[PDB]
Amino acid sequence: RGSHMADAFVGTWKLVSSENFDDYMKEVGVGFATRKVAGMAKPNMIISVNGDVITIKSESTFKNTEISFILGQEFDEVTADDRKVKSTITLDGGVLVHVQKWDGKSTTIKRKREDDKLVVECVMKGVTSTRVYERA
Ligand SMILES: O=C(O)c1ccccc1Nc1ccccc1
Repeated sequence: RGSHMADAFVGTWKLVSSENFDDYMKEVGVGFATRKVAGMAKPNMIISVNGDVITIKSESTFKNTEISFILGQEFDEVTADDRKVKSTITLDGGVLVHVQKWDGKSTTIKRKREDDKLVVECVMKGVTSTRVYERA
């Protein structure tokens, strides 16, 4: 197999900045103690592609998570804050768009390459958090 469109995301990334993430978690419904501990985390993100399967791992002092998925195909995900959600991830003009649905709620996580950074935009009902990763 040759190059994949998600290949621009492949690599090991480290969180270098975060804005409004506490407010975002509040809007998602995250409880106090989880918000405080999760907000301290400086996770590493490891993204790989094998054929049609994309894997995104997050390693931190808070939790280690891993999702593997095929674009456009819904899957089960247990989030770092231990929500049990139904997730679909697609590629839209070079942006990975991740929708999570649970308990009649929805949130959208967009991951995009900007310069040498991986920028993560987390949106819930008007609240947006921007998390910036650099190569590790
Ligand atoms: O950093 C992200 O892209 C991110 C986006 C949405 C939810 C969680 C996220 N990461 C994370 C948060 C706390 C502990 C460990 C990892």
